[PDB]
Amino acid sequence: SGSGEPREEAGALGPAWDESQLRSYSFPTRPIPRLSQSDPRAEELIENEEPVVLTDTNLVYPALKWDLEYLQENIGNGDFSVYSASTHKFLYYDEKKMANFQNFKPRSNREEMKFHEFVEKLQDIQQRGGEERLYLQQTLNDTVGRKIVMDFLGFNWNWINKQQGKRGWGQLTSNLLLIGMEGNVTPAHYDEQQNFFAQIKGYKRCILFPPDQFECLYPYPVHHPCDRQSQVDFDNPDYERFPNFQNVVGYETVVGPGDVLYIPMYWWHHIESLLNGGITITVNFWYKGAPTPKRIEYPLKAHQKVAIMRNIEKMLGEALGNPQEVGPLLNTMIKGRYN
Amino acid sequence: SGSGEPREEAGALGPAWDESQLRSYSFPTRPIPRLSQSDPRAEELIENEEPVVLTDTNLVYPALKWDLEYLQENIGNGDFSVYSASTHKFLYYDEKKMANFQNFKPRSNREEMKFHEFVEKLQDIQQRGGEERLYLQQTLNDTVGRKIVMDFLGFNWNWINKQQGKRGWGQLTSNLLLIGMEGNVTPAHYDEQQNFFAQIKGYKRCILFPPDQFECLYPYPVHHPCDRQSQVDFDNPDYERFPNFQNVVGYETVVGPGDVLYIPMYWWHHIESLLNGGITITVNFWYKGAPTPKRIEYPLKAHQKVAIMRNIEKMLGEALGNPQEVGPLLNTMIKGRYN
Ligand SMILES: CN(C)NC(=O)CCC(=O)O
Ligand SMILES: CN(C)NC(=O)CCC(=O)O
Ligand SMILES: [Zn+2]
Ligand SMILES: [Zn+2]
Repeated sequence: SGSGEPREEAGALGPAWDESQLRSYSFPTRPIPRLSQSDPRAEELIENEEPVVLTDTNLVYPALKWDLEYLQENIGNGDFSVYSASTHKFLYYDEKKMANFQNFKPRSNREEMKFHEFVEKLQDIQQRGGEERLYLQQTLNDTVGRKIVMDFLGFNWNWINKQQGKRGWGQLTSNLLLIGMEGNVTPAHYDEQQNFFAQIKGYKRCILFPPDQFECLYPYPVHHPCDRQSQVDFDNPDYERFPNFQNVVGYETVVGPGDVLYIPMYWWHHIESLLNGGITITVNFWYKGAPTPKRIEYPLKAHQKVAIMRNIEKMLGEALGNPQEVGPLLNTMIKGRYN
Repeated sequence: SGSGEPREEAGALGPAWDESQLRSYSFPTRPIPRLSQSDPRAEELIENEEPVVLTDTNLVYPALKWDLEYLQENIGNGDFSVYSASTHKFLYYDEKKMANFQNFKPRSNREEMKFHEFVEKLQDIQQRGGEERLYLQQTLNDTVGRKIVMDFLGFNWNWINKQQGKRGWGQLTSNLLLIGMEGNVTPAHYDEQQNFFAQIKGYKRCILFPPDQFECLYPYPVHHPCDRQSQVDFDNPDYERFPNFQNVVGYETVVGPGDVLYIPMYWWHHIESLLNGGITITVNFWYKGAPTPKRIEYPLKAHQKVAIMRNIEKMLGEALGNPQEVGPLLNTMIKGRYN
């Protein structure tokens, strides 16, 4: 199923989106349940760290009116982080980690600019028929226009705050504002925080994979710049290197204006902006997860095992004095002994 | 080379031992240097944690006179740990670790007895032509006959103590008394302590492999009862499972009455009692190695890397709550990511 049968906009405006807009992949997916926030099922899902789309939080209600003209006019003047890509797949690398891998070259460069500048480039490419794609990802801080700040004050903080309280998560780390061109893709990867993905303008197709599918997704070495990202190219999966990618099953859904997707921590997610569907705008909120209990309980959850693996890689890297030696030692350790 | 050309006993008593007495193996070996304790080269070797045979310490001079009759008469009455084997290869397992692996069966059982009892069994088998082989391994404590205690007091403690002092090792953990039948084999493995192997009666062929040959020797999982032992059968090496066993190079030597073999910590050693060479007697002394420095220094030594691997296996086993899950997690961790 996945996104399944497209929702119909009220007033007979027709199907919000349709199939030809989604990209094609090798794996099967099932739908993430779209529920009402009042629905006890949703709170259960969140409590159990399973994804769910909430259709009625009103979380970013004030922002549903945002668009580029509005944002330009009222977002004020400040530098916005903007990324560029040669193709539809945006490549993110952690700059602090580049020292560890010399044979790494940036394929998706960051550029700091002013909203009007980013808007100019966007409009320009549209007219100039450029190959290029752009993505604006900027954390929001109190430097924004008065109107935007008022809009922010209008968010349903009461609801997001209650969620944080009930589940015992840590304080709200931050929120990021995301504006991207249609067809843009943020390749599968996972975060270690609990995320609330609130859609504002346009539709984004969100594909999630649970933590227990770690074997099928082949993340980069922890010391690699692309740590937490899948090495597998969903457009041309290499089965010889990533054999278990053939056993992967995603959870799929398409979020639109007013929807909030709870992405549990450690859950893989692949996100794409619908083809020919125009510009997209999202505001993502995230919380550090609740801290681990004193005496752990078995069976362990899959994400704890993932945490365990991450930790061994980090320590091994620190102990040897080089991250490059991690793989060789681990192989020496496994070969003919555990495999 | 290895043992090379057999030493000649004084008074033209002829060759102490000869080739037909050594077992046949697939790998090449070179000789461990036999030096005088006065030789500065020996102290250098020991300082550098490289094996060496000292021909003149007089370490167990008083014991050179030991034999079974003498030991029976004077060793007093106490229980001695004695192991039995179906074949020439003695199998040692760590009993505390058996809970972790159910599909493990003892193939070399321990039996507590009295010296005269062990001597009886030995003599009996000799007459009865038994298939069986026996090995007496007992730590020595002040329960021994007065004569034996006097003999002990006669050891060149001054020399062994000076060795311990100069090198910064910890206190002498203990010493073990080893009496075995000719042809007996203690399969390759390593200890984490610094050992001084002092030969008393008979000849033992000692084959050592440095720590850096860990990949070629394939030790059992740390949680396995046979932890620290090579999984490879030197009599029938399985190259499909242990491919790098074909790259293994040992250091060889045959120790006789009066010789002391320094076996550095973490160094693999394979020890056999010469065929048809009669009974063997050895006293092994060991020290915990010097403690690790505050700020480590790179490059790391091979034994530190081995220590690192051991530690990761232990921790992983404790973290998961089962030692059986170690291998699966490590594979998940390596596959398509580091290999
Ligand atoms: C932080 N994470 C949940 N958020 C994302 O990955 C957003 C990616 C995007 O929407 O393109
Ligand atoms: C403790 N280790 C050095 N000693 C041994 O392995 C003795 C084995 C034996 O000589 O059979
Ligand atoms: Zn993410
Ligand atoms: Zn040993």
